[PDB]
Amino acid sequence: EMEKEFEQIDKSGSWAAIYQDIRHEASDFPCRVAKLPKNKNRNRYRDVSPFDHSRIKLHQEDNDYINASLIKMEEAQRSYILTQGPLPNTCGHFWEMVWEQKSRGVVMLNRVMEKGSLKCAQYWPQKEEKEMIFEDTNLKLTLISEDIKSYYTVRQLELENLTTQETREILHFHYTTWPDFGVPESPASFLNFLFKVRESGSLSPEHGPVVVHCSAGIGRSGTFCLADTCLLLMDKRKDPSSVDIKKVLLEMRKFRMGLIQTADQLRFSYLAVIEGAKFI
Ligand SMILES: [Mg+2]
Repeated sequence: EMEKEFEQIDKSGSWAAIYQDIRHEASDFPCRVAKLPKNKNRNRYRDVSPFDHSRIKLHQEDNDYINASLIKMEEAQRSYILTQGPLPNTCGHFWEMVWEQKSRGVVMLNRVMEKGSLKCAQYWPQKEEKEMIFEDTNLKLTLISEDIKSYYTVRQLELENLTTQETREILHFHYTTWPDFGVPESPASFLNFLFKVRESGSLSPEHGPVVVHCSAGIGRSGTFCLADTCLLLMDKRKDPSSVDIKKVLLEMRKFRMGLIQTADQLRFSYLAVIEGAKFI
């Protein structure tokens, strides 16, 4: 089991050697286009960049870059787009992606301000009456409804393509309670939040991939996907004890760098899969 592989790592006090192992074994691939000098200001971080093979392109002749990777999990029949938190210049690109990738849910795992700095642009409308328009990508975004809770908030949003007059219902699943520092004491709210996303159909293949982000789109986002996928694979396989988290993490890392930024988040992911495994 991992229940008992986990308890071994605690007692041996060896979490950061495990996590460092994952780092060394991890895939490295080129990020040529992320690093073109014209996409400088499309990136929040000089050291978080999408691999070329797995990057999302914008359908437009001008410049097709966005900092977003498609994580494709063959066996679990799950796909995700991990991306950075929209910058003020990239909110339109962000909704273009949502539009073009035919996504149903956006999963956001940061507050707009954390530790006193801005971690993300306010990329969505706060009031029904005051809708956003992205002139660069000819999109309208309207807040239809909003349902706020202890550990998370959900929003019904309407996304109109102004070029073509078609509109679409996007679901905004905001996890609002990840602490500024470290990780949650228990993984129970986070799992709860994951199930709520699941319940919406936003992860299901009737739709294009969910778009998941924190500020960089690798830390908390990684945990979300890794926990979701590991549990699905636990549901599917003849032998559930066979799912290796380290193996699944390294697979996910073939598609985006950096997934799980700390040994804490790793412990936490293990943890959330084990606790999540008892709702089963
Ligand atoms: Mg009002």
